[PDB]
Amino acid sequence: AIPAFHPGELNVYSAPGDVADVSRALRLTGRRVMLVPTMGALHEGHLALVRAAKRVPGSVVVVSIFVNPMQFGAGGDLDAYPRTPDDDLAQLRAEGVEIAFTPTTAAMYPDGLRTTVQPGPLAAELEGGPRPTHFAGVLTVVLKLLQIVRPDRVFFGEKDYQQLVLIRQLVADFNLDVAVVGVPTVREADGLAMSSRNRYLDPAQRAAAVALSAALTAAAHAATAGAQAALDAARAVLDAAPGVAVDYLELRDIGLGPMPLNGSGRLLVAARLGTTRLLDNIAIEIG
Amino acid sequence: IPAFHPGELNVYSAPGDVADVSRALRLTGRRVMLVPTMGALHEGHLALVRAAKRVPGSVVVVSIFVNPMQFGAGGDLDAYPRTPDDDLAQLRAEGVEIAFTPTTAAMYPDGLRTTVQPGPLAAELEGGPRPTHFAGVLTVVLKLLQIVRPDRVFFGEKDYQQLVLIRQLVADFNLDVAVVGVPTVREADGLAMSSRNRYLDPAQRAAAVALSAALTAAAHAATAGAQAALDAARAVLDAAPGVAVDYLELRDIGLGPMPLNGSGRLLVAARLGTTRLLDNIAIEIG
Ligand SMILES: CC(C)(CO)[C@@H](O)C(=O)OP(=O)(O)OC[C@H]1O[C@@H](n2cnc3c(N)ncnc32)[C@H](O)[C@@H]1O
Ligand SMILES: CC(C)(CO)[C@@H](O)C(=O)OP(=O)(O)OC[C@H]1O[C@@H](n2cnc3c(N)ncnc32)[C@H](O)[C@@H]1O
Repeated sequence: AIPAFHPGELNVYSAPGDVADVSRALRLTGRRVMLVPTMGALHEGHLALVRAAKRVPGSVVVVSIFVNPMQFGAGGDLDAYPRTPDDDLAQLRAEGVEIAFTPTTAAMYPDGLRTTVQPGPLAAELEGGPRPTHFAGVLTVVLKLLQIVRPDRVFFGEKDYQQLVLIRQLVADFNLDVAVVGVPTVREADGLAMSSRNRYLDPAQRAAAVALSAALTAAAHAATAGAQAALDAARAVLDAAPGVAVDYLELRDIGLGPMPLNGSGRLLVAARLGTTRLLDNIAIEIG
Repeated sequence: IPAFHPGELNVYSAPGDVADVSRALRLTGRRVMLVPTMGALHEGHLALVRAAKRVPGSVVVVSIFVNPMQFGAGGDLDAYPRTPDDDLAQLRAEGVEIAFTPTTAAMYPDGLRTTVQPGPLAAELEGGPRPTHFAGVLTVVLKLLQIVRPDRVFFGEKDYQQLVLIRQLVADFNLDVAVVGVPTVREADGLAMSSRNRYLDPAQRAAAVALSAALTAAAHAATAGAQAALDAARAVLDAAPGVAVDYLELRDIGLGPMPLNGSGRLLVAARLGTTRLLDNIAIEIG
């Protein structure tokens, strides 16, 4: 028997088998299953993905909420990760979402870490520098969510651009039959990319943090003058801010391969303000 | 959808073609059965085909692909037997409707990029001296499963460690497919059928009966305990001319981090000249 599903209401399932059964039953009834993977503690950045999924005609939106231990580091603080279950579900209800998948760690990893996904070399670069096992954790849990839910489309934010690219690699490499949809980064009024981490910044740091987005947008417009001008413009803006320790500032092609001297690319930056690591990236057209 | 002639063998090399045909079939109620092979088909493979064909309303897809990723350099990939024409003739005689024969470029357009990392079992037994072998096997099987999306996938008990690792892959990645293990097909004297038996000269072929004789002796000696079972197999293997044992181990059936307790699997690997043969058998202790 298929678990109960009440249309127009937020239906919450914790068991993988239950959401798999409902999802399959719904796809047979004329719905297109949209999957929005998250780790909860939802904000407007996450809701933008929700809205993108909801607009697809015939959509039934599945939002997964699961703090994935595998992507935290030997030094990542899993226990400290924000958990606001009640408020998250309230936001999903307000958004018209019909399915929330909230599994336990034991349900996702009943046999602990055994078979896992090993990403390509891109996983060791950029964010993979300080967190070399992070993306293996992300790809492993995303592959599982994709097999459990079997969505028609899965949504990821351009906020985590390297994550998005690695998911496209996972999908191509494993011949997965799902469409990956990237959603533009939601930003605060001054341009700061929305993140739960922004609240950790003190006033001086919050003002200095504007430099990441301002450096990227400056570079995007300086790009008519070439790659080097775009990079130098971005560095100049970051250099005008106090207490911003840049970990990297790199211009790559859109698939994160070598910096192009012409055409489309992506400029990515990561920096530390006190103990808070912030990231941002932007589309760049060279020339 | 590419052309599909029911009741005849349809051969597709493009992943997209077999994926489209499989999907269309599943949408019309047929249940898709997948039998992965590396070709050089013999009766062992045909038992998997027949197991698949007996499932009601089934359409059988046999993949034939000598997967480069599961070979370690050293001429092994080039030395693997290839008998394309006989393989397809056999599939036709069995009434198989789909043969999926992809190219290396279609399967690995980006070389080795995202891959499957198996659990610890992959570093043991067959994996001990071939550390990347099972990552190669699990990566290609995961791809084949995503391309064909079968309701059930068939594997022989002959490669028992491989079968166990595939069950781990399916459970660990929440794959919606049933894994069916098929009993080992043997020659009249007990020799497990293998595409590698063709490399045994007459003398070696005669001596090779020792692996199955040792295992079956052990299975019956086991009423007297594990030590009795293992010593009986060792005696048979030691009486065999020209058989060099690589390993002979008795494990819990999951081959996992669990001690042997009642139901086990006895596995053996041995070399006759340059030919490495494997065999295994279910064992019940006491
Ligand atoms: C994929 C996960 C769920 C795997 O555990 C995990 O790695 C994860 O990323 O979770 P999480 O941090 O919860 O983010 C979930 C999704 O929301 C997107 N997102 C976050 N802030 C955003 C913003 N300001 N604008 C647009 N999109 C934004 C992320 O890029 C990601 O696709
Ligand atoms: C899974 C593959 C296709 C991935 O490349 C590859 O690793 C592979 O295993 O190829 P291959 O050697 O072609 O074996 C294909 C399948 O037939 C089974 N098989 C072989 N000899 C058998 C016998 N005598 N009785 C019963 N089943 C037998 C194997 O265990 C395996 O599942």
